[PDB]
Amino acid sequence: STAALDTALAYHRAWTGRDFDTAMRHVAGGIVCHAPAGRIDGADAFRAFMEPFSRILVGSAVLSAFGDATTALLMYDTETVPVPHAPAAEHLTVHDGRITQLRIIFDRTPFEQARTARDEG
Amino acid sequence: STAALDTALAYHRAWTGRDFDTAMRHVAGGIVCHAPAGRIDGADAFRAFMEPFSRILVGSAVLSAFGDATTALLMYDTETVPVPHAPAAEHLTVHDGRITQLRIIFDRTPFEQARTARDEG
Repeated sequence: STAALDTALAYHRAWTGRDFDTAMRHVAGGIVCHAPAGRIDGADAFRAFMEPFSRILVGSAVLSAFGDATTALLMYDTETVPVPHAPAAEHLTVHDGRITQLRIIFDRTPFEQARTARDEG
Repeated sequence: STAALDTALAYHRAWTGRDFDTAMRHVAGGIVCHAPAGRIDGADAFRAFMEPFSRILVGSAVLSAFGDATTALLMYDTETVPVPHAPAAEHLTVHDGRITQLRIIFDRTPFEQARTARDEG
């Protein structure tokens, strides 16, 4: 069974393509997201986090992706204006086609450095 | 085939247990490592990066791990003194029992925040 990975990649494709209503089809109402800045609960808060993220992306590529019947693990590169390469990894739990847990890891430092450098000159 | 994942987890176990000579058995002489601060080439430079890292770890747990014949993907939590939880994800390429490429993602921000806060009071 490929179910969880198929859901993870369908979500990822829609999210990176800024087709958010489609991406949110794959998100459980009670999703728990653990992200570098902290914990997010519920599809509404999740959307408020994911949507601005997708809109700073200007390219991406999946580097590695695996899963089984209920979990998936993937790593992808992203391109942004301030940071040329900002790779991320995600661990997803999926039940009946919906992501119920999502842990995402990426390095915030390059963004903070770009943002402080711009703002102080 | 589980070869790449078996190598990845054997490396991980030894590295987190501070058994570095054993961990380095699983590292190719010409390893290419892509880490948050940049690219590292060769087992000597890799050791100079991994060893100090292991020695700030005071606990860890594998959250997810998958692989096939030549690549593996894993995500693990770590505990440190300045940062209670610093999870990382690794994408490994493995040939004939040796890691020849390693991309690792973790968020440097909490460390930098702890380090600046300590040093300025």
